[PDB]
Amino acid sequence: GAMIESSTTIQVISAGLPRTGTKSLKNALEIIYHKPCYHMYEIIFNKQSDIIKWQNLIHDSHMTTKTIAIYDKLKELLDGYIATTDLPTCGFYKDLMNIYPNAKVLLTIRDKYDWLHSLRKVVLPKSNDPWKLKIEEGDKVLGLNSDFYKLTEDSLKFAFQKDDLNFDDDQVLLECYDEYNRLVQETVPSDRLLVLRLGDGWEPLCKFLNVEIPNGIDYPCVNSHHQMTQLTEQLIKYKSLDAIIHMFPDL
Ligand SMILES: Nc1ncnc2c1ncn2[C@@H]1O[C@H](COP(=O)(O)O)[C@@H](OP(=O)(O)O)[C@H]1O
Ligand SMILES: CC(C)NC[C@@H]1CCc2cc(CO)c([N+](=O)[O-])cc2N1
Repeated sequence: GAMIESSTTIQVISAGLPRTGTKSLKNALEIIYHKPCYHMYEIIFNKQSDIIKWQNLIHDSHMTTKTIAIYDKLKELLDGYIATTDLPTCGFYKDLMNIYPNAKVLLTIRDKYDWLHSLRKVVLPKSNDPWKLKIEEGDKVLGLNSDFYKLTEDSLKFAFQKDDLNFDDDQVLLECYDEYNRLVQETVPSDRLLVLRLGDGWEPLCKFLNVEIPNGIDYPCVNSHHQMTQLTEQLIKYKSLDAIIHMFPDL
């Protein structure tokens, strides 16, 4: 159809948790809107200076006048982006809805056991898993320290609305997953919500957003734990991102 001039502001709020296809969705939204989408990748590879701001925001966000100060920081962080996905943003979906009243909301979901397994390989390995040491070695190469891991934990706790959380307990996480997804579908008006199951592809997304399907471009399939294992190993081998970045065309 016709080309229209789209506003550069948050148009889509994705409430889906990490390891539910948020990076493919990030890529898909950038393909559609030709402007950046927020993601943890954005923080890691472009705005590491944002880490302390999100930490500060989450610190303050257990609390009107205080709220507008929070909302204004949210707005600042997201300036120039057309959508949000993944931690740390997904836990703020209700506030993002107030701040951007004309934004639509997405929920990415998948089989809960697949989600947990993926989360253990990439985001939250058990502390006694030898792989955790490899993840940490690789993360140092990227310039990520304990503050980054703190942001991940605090933003997970914030999304799950838990004051603390036994990260090593699979049953706890599985139940938090189910409750989170459930709560989203109860909070957001069905008029304003689309639930995307992994594998659903362009069609239901583009219909929701009133856009044509990108011509000839397949719906992204990136950020598998196998690919992330390969990246970790390469990072440890070459000791830099820029030495290997050409081998991971997604980034
Ligand atoms: N188009 C697609 N179809 C099926 N699975 C997809 C997909 N895009 C991403 N995924 C899966 O979504 C997960 C990544 O999610 P996220 O980007 O939120 O971290 C990965 O799961 P696995 O680790 O099980 O392979 C990846 O395989
Ligand atoms: C060793 C190296 C490969 N680590 C980099 C990866 C990149 C993907 C990723 C994604 C998330 C959430 O999307 C989190 N997270 O919020 O913890 C951590 C990481 N870490």
